[PDB]
Amino acid sequence: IPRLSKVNLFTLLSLWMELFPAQVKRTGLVVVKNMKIVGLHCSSEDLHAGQIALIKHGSRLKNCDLYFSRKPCSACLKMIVNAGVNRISYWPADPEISLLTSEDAKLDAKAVERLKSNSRAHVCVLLQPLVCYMVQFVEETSYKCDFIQKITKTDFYYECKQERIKEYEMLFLVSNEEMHKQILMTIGLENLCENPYFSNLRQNMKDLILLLATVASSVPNFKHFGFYRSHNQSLPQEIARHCMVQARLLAYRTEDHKTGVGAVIWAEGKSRSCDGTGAMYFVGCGYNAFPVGSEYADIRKFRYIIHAAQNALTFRCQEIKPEERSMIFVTKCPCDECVPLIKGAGIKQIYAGDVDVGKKKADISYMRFGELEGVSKFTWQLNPS
Amino acid sequence: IPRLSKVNLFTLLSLWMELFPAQVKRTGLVVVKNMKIVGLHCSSEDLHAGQIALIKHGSRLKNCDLYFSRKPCSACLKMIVNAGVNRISYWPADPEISLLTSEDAKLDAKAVERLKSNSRAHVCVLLQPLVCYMVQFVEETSYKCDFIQKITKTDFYYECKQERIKEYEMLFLVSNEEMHKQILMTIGLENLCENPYFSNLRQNMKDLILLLATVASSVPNFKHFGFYRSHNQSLPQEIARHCMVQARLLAYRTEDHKTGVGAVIWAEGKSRSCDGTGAMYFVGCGYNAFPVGSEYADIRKFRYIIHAAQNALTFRCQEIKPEERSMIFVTKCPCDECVPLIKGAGIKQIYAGDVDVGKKKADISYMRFGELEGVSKFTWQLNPS
Amino acid sequence: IPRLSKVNLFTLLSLWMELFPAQVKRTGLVVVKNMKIVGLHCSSEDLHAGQIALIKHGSRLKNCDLYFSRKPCSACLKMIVNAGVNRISYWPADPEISLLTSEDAKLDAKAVERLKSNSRAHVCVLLQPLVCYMVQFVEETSYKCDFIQKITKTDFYYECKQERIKEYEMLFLVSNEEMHKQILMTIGLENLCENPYFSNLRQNMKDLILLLATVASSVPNFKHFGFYRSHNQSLPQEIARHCMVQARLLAYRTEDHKTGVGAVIWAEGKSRSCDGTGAMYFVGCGYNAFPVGSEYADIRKFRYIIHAAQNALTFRCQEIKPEERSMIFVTKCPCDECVPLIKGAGIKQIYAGDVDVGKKKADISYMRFGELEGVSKFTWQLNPS
Ligand SMILES: [Zn+2]
Ligand SMILES: [Zn+2]
Ligand SMILES: [Zn+2]
Ligand SMILES: [Zn+2]
Ligand SMILES: [Zn+2]
Ligand SMILES: [Zn+2]
Repeated sequence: IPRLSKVNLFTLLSLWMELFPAQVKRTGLVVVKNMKIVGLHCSSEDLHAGQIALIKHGSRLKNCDLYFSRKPCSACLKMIVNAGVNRISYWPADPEISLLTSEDAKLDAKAVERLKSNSRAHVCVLLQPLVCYMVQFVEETSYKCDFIQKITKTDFYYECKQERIKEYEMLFLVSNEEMHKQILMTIGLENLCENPYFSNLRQNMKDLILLLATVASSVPNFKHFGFYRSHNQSLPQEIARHCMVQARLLAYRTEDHKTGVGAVIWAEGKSRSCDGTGAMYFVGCGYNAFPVGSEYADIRKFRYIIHAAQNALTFRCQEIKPEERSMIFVTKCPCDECVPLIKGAGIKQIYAGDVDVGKKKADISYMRFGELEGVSKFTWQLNPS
Repeated sequence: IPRLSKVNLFTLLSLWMELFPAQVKRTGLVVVKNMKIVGLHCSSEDLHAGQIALIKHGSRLKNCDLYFSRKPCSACLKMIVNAGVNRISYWPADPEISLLTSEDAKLDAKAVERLKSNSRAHVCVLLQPLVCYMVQFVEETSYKCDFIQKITKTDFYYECKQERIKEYEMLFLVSNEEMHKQILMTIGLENLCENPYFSNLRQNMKDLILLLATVASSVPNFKHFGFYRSHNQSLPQEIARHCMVQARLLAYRTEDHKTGVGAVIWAEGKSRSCDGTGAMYFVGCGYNAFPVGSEYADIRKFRYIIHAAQNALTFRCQEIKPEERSMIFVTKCPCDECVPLIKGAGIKQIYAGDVDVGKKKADISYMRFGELEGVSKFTWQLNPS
Repeated sequence: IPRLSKVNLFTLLSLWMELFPAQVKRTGLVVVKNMKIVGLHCSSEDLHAGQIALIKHGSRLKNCDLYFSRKPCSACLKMIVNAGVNRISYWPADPEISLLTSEDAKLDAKAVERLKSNSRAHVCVLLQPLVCYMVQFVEETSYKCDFIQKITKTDFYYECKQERIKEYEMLFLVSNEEMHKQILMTIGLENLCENPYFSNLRQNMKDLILLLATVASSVPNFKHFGFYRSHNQSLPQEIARHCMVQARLLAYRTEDHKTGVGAVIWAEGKSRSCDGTGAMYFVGCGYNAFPVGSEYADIRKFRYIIHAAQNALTFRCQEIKPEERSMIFVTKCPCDECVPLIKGAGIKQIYAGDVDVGKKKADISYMRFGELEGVSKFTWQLNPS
């Protein structure tokens, strides 16, 4: 199956992070250490994503890859190059200080360019063209996902996808080519305004937004559908849908199996936070893959697949606090091998699609999820109220 | 004096961890990083030791040495090689999925062997023969230890040692040579099924169990003897004895001084835990040794000895939580130089053998232990009740 | 402007840490890792600074630079070379075990020298001479600092400076040359007892104490002046003055800008601690500088300055606990881009000199500090009571 590019996932997550429910525009930020996600941040009303990551990580930002949905300002860029980040990837549409409003906006962008010149860190654009079948593969698997088939069992998806397309190009894309060229002049991307580089960048950006709208619509705000019980209190539906699209994006990094499963872990601290996500903070993410260092990565072969929940718990940037409410979002029903790990790790809530619940396959089982105690299970369904 | 090897200590601690008081058999696990113990785990009713270590450490298992009392199954092995462990050492008697019950047990064992082929991590048997005088040295020093002499001052030890030999041979050894050969073939140890390698492995296994039964009997469940006050509530006697044997095993890594002292630090979390040890979790361990990076390691020379308690507090894998109940188990009375460190570190309880309490020797003193306030002191003695 | 060197700052901070308000003399200790301060410790009634740092850091002392205000004893030195420190710097005066009282004191010093010979770590005197204009620059800028100018608005400073010179010379310097030679004879500094090395060491020692007495007097205990509101409860005035002199010393590491700003972050844990500072523990420190790894460090150029508060929050050795009271001490009023960072980081209290509060300069503003909510602001002023 086609696999989402590893830097394209980080670019897509930063765009999705900007859409996290809550002159200067909101920015999503993905912090990546050792090519593993260690931070998912969004701008707040008071602080920018780059300044939030400095508070959250500080000197731990050393040798980290930062993926911005908007080019960071001079104040943000100086603080992260001071922290020691190596790569700063940004989505080249409109920076933090909007250029579509200003003399100050151009001045700040000009100061960013000369800060980049006099610095070791690399401020660049790391979005890649997708595989020829990648968009169609995501579009087909978004029909077949748990959350869309659940609604079907009880045409709508295509309508929902089209509205997300119009909304997301309105936010992440500059429709007017002349405005985009002026932005690329201002943010030091002069090499990308000459064809075919201008058209290639614009088509690559539109392809990534089309894929993002496809994935976001696969967990849609359709009717009263949401995550309900089937602490014990559920997350807000807008937040729960957002974290499931995160896990769904992670599910497209799977290439070792025919079906991609994605998992993301989020926790809610019992205190005020500076992040735009609020008390919500990222814990860990993972997808279905083979063990790192194994020959499979380079009886059925599925037995050695590391599941999405296992990878999320393995490469976690934060510890699970017993006092805090922690959530794991799995694109499928957690299996008989993953449920004990989730309960053992202390995760309070499970948000998953229970299409395969109670099923016993040849090499995987989903029997322990139905009879799970001590962990709140929220599944995609109509509101019981 | 004869010194226990590091791998032999780690192998013995994994066997001892399986005996931690609480088709698939229980497994003890020792996690070692940079030749320092960072985790002492045992299998629980719900999770295996390998799965527990993934929850406890996760990506921190990278380049960690894992010592299993039983060969881990395919689910455990794939997760730890995915985590990044380099060397997996197991006791070659009976794996997690018991082969003495099965087609599934053999099938899982065969799947483990081709993970070892298709992976970077090393699944080996780091078991070594003991020194010629090591067993006799341990047996002699077990007479002279504080806990045996405390009972003597108030023939029994040899009887206690003999029962542990029968019990531990029945648990960690395959007495029948034919079943042991079948296990070794099934777990990919065909090179150890031919003499003299078969006899050498079995004799070395029996030597390690005989030493383990000697050490375990030195802190015996004899009469009403235990650790009593002489938070503030004591540990369960079975747990306290187990942690003292851990420290006693660490005491045999000492070679810089004629007398070996061992210390281990354990704490109780105020929440549910997935480990087979329950809320108990390992904090740090150490023994009497010279400073690392000194000519002594490679004015009396004892004043340069780093004591067991100091080494335990130095190379601690966990921080001491003020809200938690933390315990240190010292094979002897803590000295006037270690008691301030234990109190300063915030350790709530001290379990020790106070044979030398109130004594002023040349390079060591034991006056501050008797007059210590703010720390609970539990010593080996008869129950005052 | 003249700039204080790193080793001289660490040496001066260790001497200042000895003066932290609360046979064997009190010792201040600075723990430095990767040229960043990760620990500010002082001796307590029960424990020494070297033993406290072992409790505070343990194995994290590996490859750490330890700066002592007095030469550590044999017990302290063995534990820190065992922990793995790569360099021990001490103030070449009366050591931890005072030699001005003793056969035991001389015996311990001989044991320290023998341990140093048979060990990898370097026990040295990293004291350096100051720049020719360094003392006069500090003396001039101490007139112009916020705290001295605040009192002037509401001759006194020179009198206060002279008493600190007499007090600090009596504490950190050996006035008699004969006793100082005997100390240097005993502590293995035989090469510093011959002129001009003896006179160079003594003159450099007196120069550092004169600079320290100049910085300390710039935040003096003059009349009722202190830090008052203008949790919510203020620190003790002696503690607050001490931490601001720490930040003021950090302000003299600034050379990128004509005016030096320093910031230090301290937190108070809600539990007993072994340190001589009590529940107070060091969090982070910083000064005004250009980003690390930038051409500026090796559109106005001040826009790229990393402020003292931003550097303190970036290179912090501890996290800001929401339940704890955390304090930041800034030598000047925090600017409009540092106040959001301080509030975002969760720092409860700000101690600063609000000379520039409410001022709007070309490239810096101080408008958000006056209208700050949720953070306690304590400024240098007379007691309102
Ligand atoms: Zn910004
Ligand atoms: Zn699974
Ligand atoms: Zn297993
Ligand atoms: Zn001791
Ligand atoms: Zn000392
Ligand atoms: Zn500032």
